[PDB]
Amino acid sequence: HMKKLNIALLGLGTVGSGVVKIIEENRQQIQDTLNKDIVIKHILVRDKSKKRPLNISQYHLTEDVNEILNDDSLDIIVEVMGGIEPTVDWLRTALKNKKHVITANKDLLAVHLKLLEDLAEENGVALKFEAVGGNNISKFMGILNGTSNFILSKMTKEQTTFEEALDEAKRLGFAEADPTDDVEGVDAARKVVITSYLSFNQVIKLNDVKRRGISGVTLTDINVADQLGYKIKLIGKGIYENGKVNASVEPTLIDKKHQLAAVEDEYNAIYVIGDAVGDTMFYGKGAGSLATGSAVVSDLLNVALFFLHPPHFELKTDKTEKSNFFVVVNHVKGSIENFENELKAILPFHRSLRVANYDNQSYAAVIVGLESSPEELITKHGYEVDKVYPVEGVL
Amino acid sequence: MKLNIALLGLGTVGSGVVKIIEENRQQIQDTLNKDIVIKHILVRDKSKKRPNISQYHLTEDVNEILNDDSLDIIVEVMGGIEPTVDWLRTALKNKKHVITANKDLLAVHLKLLEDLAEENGVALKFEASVGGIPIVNNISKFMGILNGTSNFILSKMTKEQTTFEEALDEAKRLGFAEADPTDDVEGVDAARKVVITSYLSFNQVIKLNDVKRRGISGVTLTDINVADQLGYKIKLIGKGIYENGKVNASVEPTLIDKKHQLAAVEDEYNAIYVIGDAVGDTMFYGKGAGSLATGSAVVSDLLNVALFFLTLHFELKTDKTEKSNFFVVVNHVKGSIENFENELKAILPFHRSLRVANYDNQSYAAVIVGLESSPEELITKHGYEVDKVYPVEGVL
Repeated sequence: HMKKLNIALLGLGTVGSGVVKIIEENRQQIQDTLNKDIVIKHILVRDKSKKRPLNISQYHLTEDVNEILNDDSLDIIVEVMGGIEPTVDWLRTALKNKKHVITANKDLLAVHLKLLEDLAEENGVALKFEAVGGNNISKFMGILNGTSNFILSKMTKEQTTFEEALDEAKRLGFAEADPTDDVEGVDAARKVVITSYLSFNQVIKLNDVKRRGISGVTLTDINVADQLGYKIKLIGKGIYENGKVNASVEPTLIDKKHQLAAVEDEYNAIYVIGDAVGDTMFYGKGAGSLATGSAVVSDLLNVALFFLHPPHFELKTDKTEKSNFFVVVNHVKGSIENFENELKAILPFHRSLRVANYDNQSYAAVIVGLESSPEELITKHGYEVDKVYPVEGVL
Repeated sequence: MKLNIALLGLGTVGSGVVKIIEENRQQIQDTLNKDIVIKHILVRDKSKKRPNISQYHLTEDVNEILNDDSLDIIVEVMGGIEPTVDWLRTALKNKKHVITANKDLLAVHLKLLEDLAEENGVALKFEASVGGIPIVNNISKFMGILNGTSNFILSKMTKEQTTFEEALDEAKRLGFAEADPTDDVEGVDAARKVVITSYLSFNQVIKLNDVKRRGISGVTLTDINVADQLGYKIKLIGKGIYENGKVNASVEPTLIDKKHQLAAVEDEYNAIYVIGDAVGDTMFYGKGAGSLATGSAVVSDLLNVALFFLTLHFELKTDKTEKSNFFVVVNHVKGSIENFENELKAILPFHRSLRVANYDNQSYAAVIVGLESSPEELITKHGYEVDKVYPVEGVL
């Protein structure tokens, strides 16, 4: 009754080692329950000479991917190697050879996901992609990078500079020694790309995500936001309006009563908005190696239960736009009332305006209900604009 | 090409299932090479109305459905325990797959139907909400705001500084509360969801009556404001803790630390906060699933059942690589708050921390961290009048 499920792993870092150990510790349960014996037949590694733990040394290690791609006995390829090139081609080859693919490749973007999903369907095989979280979504907003969020939390709670908070995040291992990918919003931008593809079924490029990191956020921004009733977060956002995805990652003031405002430290969250449903949010940490490995194995077991694409349309729904901005200006002479009155005179129509002291000869304004950034307009009226952050969660 | 189904019930959820099946019928045939035929729909009264007039066979006789041996799947969206549960038992015994979105089922019922299904080699798919409640191994504790109306009322009291009665009337006037709001206000609805959530989270069956339950009608604006100054909000929390083979489940007014993700959940929003392993805490937030969302889940479960049938683990990750807190209100206390505080320090058993607050004339409140149980009886036996005790959560 027991069929063999022959698999190969491409890569063996922390995620790959976890997959192996998870398969090992559950081998009897997978055998005695689901009438299938999982055989890890090959593991591709960069160097087969390296010194490795005893359990790993009993698997067949190779440095030649063709050995895996040409092994016609394999049912499923698990890729945990990373990279776009040549990784994506490898997976294209596997799918063309009628091999199911499960990938936890952190470097894949929507373009790559789409091309693999189609190619998989074309060849009648599964493609499962891992990136915990699974139509009518119009907007999502997320805190999608643990390190940046940890830093902003530490600045806010402990009243430290960005630089001090970054060093502390390094000391604790949240940040790497080159934390660029985190602090410049690149990681969050990649996730916005993926989330836009899953939410809207639209492919955008990484370069289409308007991106700004957190390294310019100061304690003054945080405290003035605070006084106005906001926290500062790095928000990855996608809005799907009239066939077009507008995607961004940037420092964003979030009203303190908004569910996102409470998401602190290394926690992440994705807040989802749709017609006509109420808003939803999922909250939790960024997956670790063990959690990703765990997801790979369950997907392995799901695919093995196979022996299908794609979603529902809900025009049964029938049977039943603005932006907000935080603007910091400096080298301003005269009073805060004068600054305020000038803005009241120059701004196009909007719902509300409030102004605050920011620093010596520096004021900040929160403006709700504009059609677009007033930055250029304020600049043309002789103000030095230090910066503008979007504002979310206004009621 | 035919998948013959019957619906038991046709309210908003049933109408949504129908309309979703209709608008996707072309996809489904392609996406399964089979034609879904809604062959019967059971309604309690054919002569009622308005959801519109349609093309399906409506019946008032459930035996017509249960005896139709051409059926493959029964979709139940009727509600009720009796005789709804017996109907489903009959279907399963007759080798019919069952998909149910019945809001009245408790863990006892789910368990008996799951077993009976497996026994007869057919699917049983259950849909719930507070998103479908799985949300599928390592869960030790969950805390939730599981009833919209009660949460709305507490939010209105807190934000607008009104009495419970005023907030309840406002909730009635807006339709959140019914004219008898007991199910909401006395925590019954939350308790039902604690039962279901405990069954899904721990695979343990508890009875509705095992949920220690207190509603919100005794929460006052004084409680809210004293809690606020102490650093807490007040919520109706449904909670399950799985310790040493035993589920302890409750629903009651609870002080929740303002930094806790649950403290921000306001108005009719709900949330389920899940605690586990070495993994981080997780939370799902949203209103109760709407009819359209539940209908949507029913149809995908319909399609999954159809693809299989051909039938249907917990991974084990084992591998390297609690005390209670209480808010106690005492009244008819003579002497100062410092004296009260010293008296509590003398009479409490060993504990982590104590803070005291003014509550009213000759009344003090205390937040106590690190006790094994409510100090209410103890404080009483020392001659104090305890007004009430609320648990305290999210303490760090």
